[PDB]
Amino acid sequence: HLYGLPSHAIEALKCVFKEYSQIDNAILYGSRAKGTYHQGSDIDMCLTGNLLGITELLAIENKIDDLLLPWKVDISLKHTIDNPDLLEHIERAGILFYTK
Amino acid sequence: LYGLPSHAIEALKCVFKEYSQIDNAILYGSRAKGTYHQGSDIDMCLTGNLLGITELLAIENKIDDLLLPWKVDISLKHTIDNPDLLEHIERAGILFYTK
Repeated sequence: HLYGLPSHAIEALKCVFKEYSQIDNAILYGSRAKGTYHQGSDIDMCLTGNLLGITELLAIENKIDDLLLPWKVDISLKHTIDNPDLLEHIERAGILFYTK
Repeated sequence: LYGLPSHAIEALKCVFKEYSQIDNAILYGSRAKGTYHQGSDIDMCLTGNLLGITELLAIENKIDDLLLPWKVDISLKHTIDNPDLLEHIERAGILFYTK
């Protein structure tokens, strides 16, 4: 179980990212990337793409929600992050989840 | 749907989306009827005229990478030589994926 998640859940999440060409990269961070996760741990993803806007963000969130995954998926936009502590962790401990 | 979780349905649809030769994906068998249970197999017939053995093998391998609990049987419509099977696919088949 990569990041503790089954392979089909990873491919489904990756599949929604493929639907949007604006996503250059998808970065996994938090407990799943650290290895300090549990079964109830959330899935923290950070998408990189300057063309990404609020209309896209809500569209990915809606499609991921329709997946009905047991774990919560918090999706973020890198160019939107205002927290320097959050950014430092993403750039230091981030894992390459998906490439365009 | 069909006693399947949503993320598994999309994951299977994901593989089908990756191949332009696939026109439709028809789900038959225990699923699409009431007989299926937990652990029943996934019977899928693909429609296309560009599809052949090399694609077929590749799609099955890509779904093997999914590591699904249920066994997935993939068939090509233009290769079904059992008329009773083909009649049932037209009779009770439910459209799983469309271009």
